[PDB]
Amino acid sequence: VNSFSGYLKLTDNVYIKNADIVEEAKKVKPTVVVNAANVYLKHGGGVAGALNKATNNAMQVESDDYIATNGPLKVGGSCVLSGHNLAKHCLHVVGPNVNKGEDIQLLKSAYENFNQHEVLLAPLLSAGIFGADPIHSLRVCVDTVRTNVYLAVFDKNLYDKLVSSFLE
Ligand SMILES: Cc1ccc2c(C(=O)O)c[nH]c2c1
Repeated sequence: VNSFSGYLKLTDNVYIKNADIVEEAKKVKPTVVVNAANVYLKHGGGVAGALNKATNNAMQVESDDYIATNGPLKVGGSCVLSGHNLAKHCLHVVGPNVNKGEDIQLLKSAYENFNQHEVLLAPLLSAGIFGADPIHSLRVCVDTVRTNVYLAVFDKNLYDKLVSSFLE
């Protein structure tokens, strides 16, 4: 049903909210929730861990089965799997891990995957353990994505910095 509420317009197609993406997916019933995935689809922490836990491990069983056919994803790549109870689809997207020397230029390729979907509920890619600057990631999102993306940012302090950087 894509019932997004309380999102701040940043640009004509990019919205942002200070919110837990798992609680957002349960209220919104989005067509697509984006996962911040790794190449092996092992959902052991962060957004990936949170989404998988909310599916009581359904997501992780489908993920393996996909890996069995494909082997690992490529950095900047993605796959469309079931959203289970959270969404119609989950778009598993791998951004570069700059801690491991993966190139920040691949963050554009990662966001390009969003353009295959009319409307997404998403985190910022390559943030957290992936080591990119979240404000940089928001700029790449705004520059690259032309479809409608509703970004959920868990941390109030980071949310306020993002909105300060974008609108002041
Ligand atoms: C959890 C869930 C399941 C299905 C859908 C859907 C659809 O089937 O069109 C749109 N949002 C959804 C959300």
